[PDB]
Amino acid sequence: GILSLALKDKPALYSAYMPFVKGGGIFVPTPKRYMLGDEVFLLLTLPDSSERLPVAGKVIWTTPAAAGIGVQFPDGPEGEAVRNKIETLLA
Repeated sequence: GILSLALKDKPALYSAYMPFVKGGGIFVPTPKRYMLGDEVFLLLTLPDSSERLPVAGKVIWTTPAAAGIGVQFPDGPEGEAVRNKIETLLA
């Protein structure tokens, strides 16, 4: 299914965001069984706007508990927009 994450404030976004992942990435809490390598339809709400950012991400890792997955943003212009919006907010 669609995966959603809403970040409440900048500290939360800072804790979630993984700038070291190529293309940018984010940790997303979920108990759902995503497998490594799967494509994931993520809807991200950032603290500064009601607007949901859709991203076709890739599962790059999983953690148990919260339980969740690391999601890598796509390398091209689709990914860079979400990456840029996050970086602007964290500046």
